[PDB]
Amino acid sequence: AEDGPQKQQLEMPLVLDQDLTQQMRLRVESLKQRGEKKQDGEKLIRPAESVYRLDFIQQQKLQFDHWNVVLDKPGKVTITGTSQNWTPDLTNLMTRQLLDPAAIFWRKEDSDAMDWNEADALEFGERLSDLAKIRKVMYFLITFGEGVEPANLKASVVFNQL
Ligand SMILES: [Zn+2]
Ligand SMILES: [Zn+2]
Ligand SMILES: [Zn+2]
Ligand SMILES: [Zn+2]
Ligand SMILES: [Zn+2]
Ligand SMILES: [Zn+2]
Repeated sequence: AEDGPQKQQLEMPLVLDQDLTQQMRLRVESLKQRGEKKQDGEKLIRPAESVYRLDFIQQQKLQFDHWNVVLDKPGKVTITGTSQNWTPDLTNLMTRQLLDPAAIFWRKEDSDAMDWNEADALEFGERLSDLAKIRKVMYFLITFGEGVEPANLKASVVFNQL
């Protein structure tokens, strides 16, 4: 197997889930509004976090090839996955449903080139292939570091068709 471009691939984007990202925003507010307290080991979405959705156009015969994450302005972003068992409509996201490691990308003031934590990013990347089989859709929580926003990001995953 001599790697190259001739191989067939599938790029699947991480679309911003505004409805779901909003649902979690209320939740945090509701609890302040009602001076109420959150469940045990519950994950409350933060202002710097937004929920993203990844739709697996294919589930079988997948091999993680590489992440395709680009920031158009100097900053940092963390892509953390959620359990393929987490039912966003039925239950509140629990801290234990956040996957590890998270894939972290960044760009600096003098570079137009992205750098990241290769190891962890690959670990995470590898898992995605087997997660595609649990269910057709998957969600992630993307934490935008200071200076960046959803407008500045283009995230996707490239898989090799087997
Ligand atoms: Zn949605
Ligand atoms: Zn408690
Ligand atoms: Zn490649
Ligand atoms: Zn390759
Ligand atoms: Zn690890
Ligand atoms: Zn690590």
